[PDB]
Amino acid sequence: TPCVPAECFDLLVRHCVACGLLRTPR
Repeated sequence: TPCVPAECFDLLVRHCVACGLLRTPR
């Protein structure tokens, strides 16, 4: 039961966060 396509697991904060945390990926 990990994060979700919406939020990705970041190492900085060690948890799920809005994948990218920015507008438009690349």
